[PDB]
Amino acid sequence: VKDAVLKERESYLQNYFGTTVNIKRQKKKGKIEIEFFSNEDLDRILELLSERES
Amino acid sequence: VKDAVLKERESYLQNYFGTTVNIKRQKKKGKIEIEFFSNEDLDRILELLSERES
Repeated sequence: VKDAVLKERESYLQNYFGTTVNIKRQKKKGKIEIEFFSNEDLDRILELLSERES
Repeated sequence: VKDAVLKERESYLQNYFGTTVNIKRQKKKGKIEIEFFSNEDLDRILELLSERES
């Protein structure tokens, strides 16, 4: 597995919420951190993570 | 705004991907970190963040 595949997704995620996104590739034991500057973005970001549209 | 509203979502997000999730409430300037133990979960988590089902 090459992180480039996930890192190109970082680019899309940043534009998606209009915010900063960082994936930590650490022996597969990492985390994706979606930053937010308001509690409004927070509620929205959690909404995508929930995918309630489905 | 009370973090309890977002923190109850932390509980749901953890069950959603079957992984550990942490929101950092820091003056609205925080981040949601979705942890993953495989690159498979990583690809899946990014998929929800993209909400391509919509």
